[PDB]
Amino acid sequence: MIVKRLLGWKKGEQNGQEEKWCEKAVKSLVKKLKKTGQLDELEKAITTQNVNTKCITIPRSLDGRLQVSHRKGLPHVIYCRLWRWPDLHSHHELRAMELCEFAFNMKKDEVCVNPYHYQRVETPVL
Amino acid sequence: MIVKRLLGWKKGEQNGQEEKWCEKAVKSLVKKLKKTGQLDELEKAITTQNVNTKCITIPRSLDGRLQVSHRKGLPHVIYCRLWRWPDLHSHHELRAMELCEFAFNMKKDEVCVNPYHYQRVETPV
DNA sequence: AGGCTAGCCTGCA
DNA sequence: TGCAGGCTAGCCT
Ligand SMILES: [Cl-]
Ligand SMILES: [Zn+2]
Ligand SMILES: [Zn+2]
Repeated sequence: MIVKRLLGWKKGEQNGQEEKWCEKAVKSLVKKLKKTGQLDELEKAITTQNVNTKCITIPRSLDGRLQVSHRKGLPHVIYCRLWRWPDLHSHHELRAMELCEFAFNMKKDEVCVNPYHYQRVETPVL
Repeated sequence: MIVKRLLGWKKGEQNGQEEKWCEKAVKSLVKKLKKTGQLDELEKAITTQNVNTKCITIPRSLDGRLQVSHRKGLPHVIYCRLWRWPDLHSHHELRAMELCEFAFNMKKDEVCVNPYHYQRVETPV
């Protein structure tokens, strides 16, 4: 199972409750990418940590947030926190790489959630 | 508070969990009627049991059901059970009065939830 | 019949 | 003004 494999790459120490939510977050993404033929691309990006992977996109919602098991957040933040930066505070601490065509900031119809298409930045000064 | 007053007219015996759900049902209806200026009419129908009150309408959903908290049901059944018949089992046991212009069965854009616009009927079975 | 969530509304910083 | 969280109609199983 792809879900369990992807969960093995999860960052940080999680308690019982967070482990269950994290599993739901991965399941939710796996369902969306399976219908658009983007699942293999997610496995490649996560399991190899490769920046030279395609955009991994999901439809953008009106307010940009994604709800998973009663929790709401920005999906690129959710998946960057899960697989790269467990203490990631907000979207203000993420900047997309130059080659990311569907970065969150672009506000296109689709949003890229490939964590290796983002870089962590210090909280903006101004 | 109109919620506490309308809840005083609630029928049946309720435990702690049902009491909280019933309060949510009344709150949910009060919110909807406040925006359409029909709250005073609900107070009138519930406190006077007058069949000669206007239709108390809420927008009709695609499947007819209403969700209050995490429970789904037919809204005229919900509010008829709350204020008139606590052992009302289904919509099949209810029929709208002749003067009800927005009866559930009519399937109009708006649905009447005035309990005094409905009567109990023999179960079709 | 019942579960999940995007959109809607709302109060807070 | 953005940000956060409650509620539920529409959609799905
Ligand atoms: Cl792509
Ligand atoms: Zn990208
Ligand atoms: Zn009526």
